[PDB]
Amino acid sequence: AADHTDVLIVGAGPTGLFAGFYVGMRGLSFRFVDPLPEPGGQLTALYPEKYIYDVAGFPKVYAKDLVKGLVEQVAPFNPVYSLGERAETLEREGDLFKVTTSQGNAYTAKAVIIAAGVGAFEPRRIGAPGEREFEGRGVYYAVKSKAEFQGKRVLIVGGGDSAVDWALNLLDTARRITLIHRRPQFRAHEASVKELMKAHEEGRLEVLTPYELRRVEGDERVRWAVVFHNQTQEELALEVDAVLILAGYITKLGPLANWGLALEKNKIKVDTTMATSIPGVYACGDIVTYPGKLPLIVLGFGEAAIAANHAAAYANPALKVNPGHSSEKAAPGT
Amino acid sequence: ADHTDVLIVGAGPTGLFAGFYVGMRGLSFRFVDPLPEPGGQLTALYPEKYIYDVAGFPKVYAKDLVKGLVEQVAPFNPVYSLGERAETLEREGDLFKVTTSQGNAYTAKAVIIAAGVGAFEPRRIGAPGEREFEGRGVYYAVKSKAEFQGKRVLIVGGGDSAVDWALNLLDTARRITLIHRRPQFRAHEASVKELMKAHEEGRLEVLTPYELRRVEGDERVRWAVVFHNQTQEELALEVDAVLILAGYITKLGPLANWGLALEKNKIKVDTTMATSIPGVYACGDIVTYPGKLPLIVLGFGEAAIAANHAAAYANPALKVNPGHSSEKAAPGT
Ligand SMILES: Cc1cc2nc3c(=O)[nH]c(=O)nc-3n(C[C@H](O)[C@H](O)[C@H](O)COP(=O)(O)OP(=O)(O)OC[C@H]3O[C@@H](n4cnc5c(N)ncnc54)[C@H](O)[C@@H]3O)c2cc1C
Ligand SMILES: Cc1cc2nc3c(=O)[nH]c(=O)nc-3n(C[C@H](O)[C@H](O)[C@H](O)COP(=O)(O)OP(=O)(O)OC[C@H]3O[C@@H](n4cnc5c(N)ncnc54)[C@H](O)[C@@H]3O)c2cc1C
Repeated sequence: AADHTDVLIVGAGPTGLFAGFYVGMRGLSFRFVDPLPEPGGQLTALYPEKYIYDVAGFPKVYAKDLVKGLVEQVAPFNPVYSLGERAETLEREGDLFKVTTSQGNAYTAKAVIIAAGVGAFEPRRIGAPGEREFEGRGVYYAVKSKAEFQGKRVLIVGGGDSAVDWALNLLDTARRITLIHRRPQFRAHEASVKELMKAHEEGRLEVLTPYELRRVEGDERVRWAVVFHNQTQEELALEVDAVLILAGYITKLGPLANWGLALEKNKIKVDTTMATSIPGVYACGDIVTYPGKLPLIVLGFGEAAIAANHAAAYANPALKVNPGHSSEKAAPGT
Repeated sequence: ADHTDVLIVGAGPTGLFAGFYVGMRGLSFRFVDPLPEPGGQLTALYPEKYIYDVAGFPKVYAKDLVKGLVEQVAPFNPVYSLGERAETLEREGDLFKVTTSQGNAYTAKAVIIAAGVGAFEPRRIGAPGEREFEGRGVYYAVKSKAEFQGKRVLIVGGGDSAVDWALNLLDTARRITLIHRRPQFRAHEASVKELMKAHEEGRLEVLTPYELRRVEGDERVRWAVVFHNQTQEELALEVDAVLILAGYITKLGPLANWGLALEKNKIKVDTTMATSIPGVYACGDIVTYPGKLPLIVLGFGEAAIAANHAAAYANPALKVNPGHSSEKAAPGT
């Protein structure tokens, strides 16, 4: 896979999404690359269920709903979402930039916007014997396709908003679902939770709390999983074909430290036009640093607007940086 | 009271958000703006239009974004000192003193300048008698309908404001005469059609392209002279009121006398949004730096930076970084 776009954006968190929106507003093509399986960054991975109060114009808005808003806002420009992939290398070849992903893919772009946040997200492991051994052979950390779980007996581990959703989404395809969580309350939206417990009572699936994963067993592939009551230590052996670990994602500075960027305390140094030390490469959001920089969504959006328009002008010299009043233009997409 | 921790010049979108954040840091604040309502350019210039590049809003009417910001600021009991313009900015020890066009004097520990492109003020025609009878028959806004109940009114202007009020006073005034210096009105198309319908029905006089020559009166307005700006033909109209709704203009004005380091009428700021004067921060269209763009979304970011740094300036016990709002109590309680 070597697709090309005018601009490639590292990170599909809130700032990356808005940057993509503006790149789209300037008439350019753009691709989002992020190891997280969906858009939203920290909002989606760490607190989708919580209200945010300091985003301009929203007296109150759920992190999950803000993401939905941003996704819908970028949609008219038909973005290319290359999620589930981490940007490993950033190289310049002639008039283009080449980025190779953790999936072996090689995308190119005329300009690059780095909205990497505090680092690349990756599934957190449970640490149970057999978990690591059977990864790829019955142990999963993401659902790439529901067919992968067709007629399968599945054990889902997790208590976050993501585990709740996948348990429900799979009732549609899995033979049997069993979900364990270390405590009674889930950190997911109340409605979704009520929907899950309803399915439990209906016998559509099985929810066990407070339970944790002791170990995964198999031969050539997963055959069983042993879970345990974290208080009484009583164990339960479940016959399963797959173990879907959805215990959240964690961040690591990662690859971006190897791109030859001017950094300061693991943050990307930028001037006021959001340009990094490398020409044609811009940044915005939690990943940048400058005097007065605050790790806030509201500032991240403003930084994205700046990065996107300067990157746009860099990728297409026929464009001025200032975009003009959106209110005086045709609705996005036309 | 007369004092607040921070005084914010301008109640536009960036001023409002800056106010919100100062509030979030537990400080008192006051907005000073000649406009009677908050909103700045969105309120004064394009309230009915959809905005598409405000983060998180696939589309939002300018007027609605303003009401969202006002509701967002509300819980921190803002002091809305609207209807007055900041004329002077002085510092006495550890206080900043601001006197307004209304003779008032306000004080604060820190100031945020969110002046946009200048102070808004109704556009004047410049006709003899216009300024003379202002407040005695000549108006630049509609306080209420009863103000024009049963009166003969000459309305001047060709935008949404002039057209809407001419239509909205038809059942209030004894007679309305609407004039505009251009042949065509430039208000919403639906409004223009309604105006033409009312005119065709004989509900009011509409004269274009006409202008105000002069306003006459004794202790109040009694007559007005208007003229066709092509044929130069004049017409004397017997009226009890002259309602001028010809739009707004902005004036850098007093801001050029505050001692701030400017650059082409714009306030120079560093990345923390501090101006050349310690204790004075700025944000929005009024500031300048490489890469600055006249966008609302960027103005909000600049306002967050100025509000938090201004707050730390007013209360040195506060850390500039406010921390996550989502991990604190909802605004207000
Ligand atoms: C619990 C919590 C509560 C918060 N509450 C608030 C609040 O109320 N208000 C507020 O303003 N802020 C809040 N924040 C901060 C806010 O979440 C961040 O400011 C915001 O997420 C930054 O957005 P971003 O797009 O810059 O980066 P992020 O959302 O962090 O997204 C960066 C993305 O880029 C990806 N990425 C990184 N490196 C690579 C690579 N090499 N290749 C590909 N992809 C990569 C990541 O996987 C990630 O998805 C909170 C944070 C937390 C943890
Ligand atoms: C999608 C989009 C569409 C846009 N469309 C338009 C458009 O159609 N037309 C347009 O003109 N702009 C447009 N803009 C620009 C936008 O309106 C401005 O960027 C924004 O209004 C700036 O906000 P502000 O708070 O900095 O200042 P402003 O909204 O200009 O507000 C400044 C306020 O401070 C007050 N003030 C100034 N000096 C003083 C003083 N000395 N004492 C007291 N009060 C004072 C003013 O009276 C005013 O109310 C658009 C922007 C975007 C992102």
